Amino acid sequence: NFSTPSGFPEFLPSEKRLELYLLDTIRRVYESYGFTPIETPAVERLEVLQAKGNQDNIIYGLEPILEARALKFDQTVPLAAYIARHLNDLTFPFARYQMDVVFRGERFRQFRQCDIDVVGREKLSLLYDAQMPAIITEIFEAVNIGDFVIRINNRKVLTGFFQSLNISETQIKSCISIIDNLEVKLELEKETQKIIDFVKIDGSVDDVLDKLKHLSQTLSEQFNLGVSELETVITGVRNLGVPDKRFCIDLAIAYYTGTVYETTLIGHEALGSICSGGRYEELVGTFIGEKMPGVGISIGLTRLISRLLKAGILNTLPPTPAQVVVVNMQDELMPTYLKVSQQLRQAGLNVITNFEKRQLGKQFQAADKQGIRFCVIIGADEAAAQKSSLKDLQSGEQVEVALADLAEEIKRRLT
Amino acid sequence: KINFSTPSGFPEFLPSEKRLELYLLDTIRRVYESYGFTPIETPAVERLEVLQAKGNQNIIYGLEPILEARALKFDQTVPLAAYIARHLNDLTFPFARYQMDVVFRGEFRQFRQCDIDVVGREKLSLLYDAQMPAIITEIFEAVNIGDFVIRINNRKVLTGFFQSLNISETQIKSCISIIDNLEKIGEAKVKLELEKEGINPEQTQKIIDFVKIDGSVDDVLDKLKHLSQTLPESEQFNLGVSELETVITGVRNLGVPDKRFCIDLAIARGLNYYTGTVYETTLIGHEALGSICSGGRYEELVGTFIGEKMPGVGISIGLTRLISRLLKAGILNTLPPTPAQVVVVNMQDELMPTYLKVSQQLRQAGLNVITNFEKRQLGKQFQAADKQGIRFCVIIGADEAAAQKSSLKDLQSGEQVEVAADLAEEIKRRL
Repeated sequence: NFSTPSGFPEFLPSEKRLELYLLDTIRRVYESYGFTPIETPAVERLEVLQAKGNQDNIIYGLEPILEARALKFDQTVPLAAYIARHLNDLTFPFARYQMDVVFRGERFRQFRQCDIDVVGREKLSLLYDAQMPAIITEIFEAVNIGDFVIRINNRKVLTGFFQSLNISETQIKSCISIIDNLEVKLELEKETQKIIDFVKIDGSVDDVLDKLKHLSQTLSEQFNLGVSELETVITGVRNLGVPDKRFCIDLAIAYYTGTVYETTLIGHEALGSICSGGRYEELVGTFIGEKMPGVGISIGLTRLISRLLKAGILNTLPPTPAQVVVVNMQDELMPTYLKVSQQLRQAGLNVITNFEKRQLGKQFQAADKQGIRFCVIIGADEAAAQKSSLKDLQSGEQVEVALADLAEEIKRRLT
Repeated sequence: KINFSTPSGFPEFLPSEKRLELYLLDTIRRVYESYGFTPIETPAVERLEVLQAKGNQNIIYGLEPILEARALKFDQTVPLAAYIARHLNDLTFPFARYQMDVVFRGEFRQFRQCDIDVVGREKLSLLYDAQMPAIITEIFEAVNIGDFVIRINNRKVLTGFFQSLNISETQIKSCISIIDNLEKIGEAKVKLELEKEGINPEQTQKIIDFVKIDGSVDDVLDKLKHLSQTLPESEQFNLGVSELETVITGVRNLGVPDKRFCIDLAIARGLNYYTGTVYETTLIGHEALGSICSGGRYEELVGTFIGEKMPGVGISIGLTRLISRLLKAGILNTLPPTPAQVVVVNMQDELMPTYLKVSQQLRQAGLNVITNFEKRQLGKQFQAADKQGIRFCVIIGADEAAAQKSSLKDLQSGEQVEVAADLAEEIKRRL
């Protein structure tokens, strides 16, 4: 049974090239904002992965086949461990990206996460929170999947509002999150509705902010600062040129102590958040043995790809990176084919030399089935005249080109 | 009182070495893709039947959950076979793939391998074998770590030679295995070890004279052809010689110069795997590091679940090991801990909107930029940036902000220049 173990997915070449292209894209934006790569081991000391209630997740222990060890289930704990090991060698605030696969037991058992986090030592400017929506907008605009809104909220607001009613404290942590799945609950009084009208608040960013500042006088220390930090970040997001159609305040969103983001595809709301995160005070620093402010966002890429492909939002790529095939027209000309392929490669092009002996029709068929755009036909006459015939398999165009010009001709047809 | 360090043998880089790793991965990948190799990634975890199959298991790490037998991959060639089996009807053949996954071995218990293989259906052109030294050459010319020699052989020539001496298949394997240790244990010891395998003094001299054949590619090919005529009843020897000549000519036509390769009749790489061309790559003056890239043709290793004869050829770079080695030896230099090239300093907090805008603009020009938020005096910001190896600082002060202007401090040249609208162009210009 050569099958993949259940829950461990695997891309066909088309789909993996798509993932690589998205990964390249995300990496470009991450690095634009100064985020540095780290890759932590797949395997961690069990004591690290559980330390102070870290493991509801079934995790995977490792036994040798001829000291306790398990596979990471997220990237957040590894971040904490990482900073601990390299504390004196890092720059702060530490701005990192991580694109490792992680492992959970049950619907994917193995999936890739694309996280960025900035961690500071005693404090962390809010402008790190303002950068995140700028980061999210650039990624998903480049990725070309339709329009999206980044829903912003501050944990201090919703909770600062909660205290006004004076809910019991063992009961409040119980009825703080069961209000999320309102997607007028009577099984909430045993865990009145004044809070519903608040998470219902629907308006433009400046207006919602104004109703918040207006509500301030009515009630609220926490509420007040949450609204304040909600403004500083929003002004930041504007100063960084993020257009107003790309974000909104959504007070119903829900470790996090401040800024919180969720990202929704417009008209594809049922796929949930395609990018999430926010601000924490103690989620990293477990092993530092102290308090560390951070802001981070995460893209479950494996998850995102399967959902986006299945909904026809995302198009796969050709199964090959090759843009050009040098076809085999005659055996005696193989040295020429080898040479020309290397010339095209030198000019930056991705090339395949056909090695088999088959007629031109099948070489054409094979190159098009694989999504390769150009065929470079050189038979006896072409080679003697130091020329080639260029076939565009997509347009159907066919044109004669000097070998000296071939590489620049193909390139301007791609550009 | 927890201990947070990695488990023994699971290395992990600092930002600087991670940035070097990724730069190398980008370089390798670019070369692979120019020859049309496509990427795949198989799961870290496979079924235990698959990993143990055909006896081709090396200590491996199984998995039982902590509240169907399966294990972490230990090489990339088994997964590739299992991959072809799973997608047989969806792949194009010859199937050319690159794979850059981590693998796990117990004795580095985790290390990355950068592999390419072309796998064919019934037959595979020797021209795929010829591309490999071309691919190797391009890779280590880009990496830029000194000259190197791709040593090439063919198993049919080695096995074929032993067959002409009339020794059992079994003696041949253990002879090839002694020949594989020739450099380490020396000729005198090779002679003794051959004798312990039943090999007589005439056969012994012939063996050592053969594996020590050394000259230009053409004289080595000539000598082999002369041996062909002399012992004209090793059809395997003749086929090997033929194959080796096909690969060399292809290498040459691919424009690989002669200085980059030679024939090494002693390459005795994989016991039961390789059937044809074999490669090993030496960094001139650094043989202590061993091969920096090996591989070869294998006629019956990927059929594992197929049941078809599926010839393949591949090469491999143990990138984790090679990084540790090149770094320990001083051959390779690390990269700055940050991909940033520019820092917009914080002069006055009323000028954020301007810093933020100029950051995005520089970013839109394709530069990597860190906007400094925390406000300290000019000096401290230069020093914190220079410690990180960021080259450029954008200084937009009080009156400098007014006339749509800035001063930029290049921290390599230690020089400051007044530049507005033009900044991004003059940063790239001096970069």
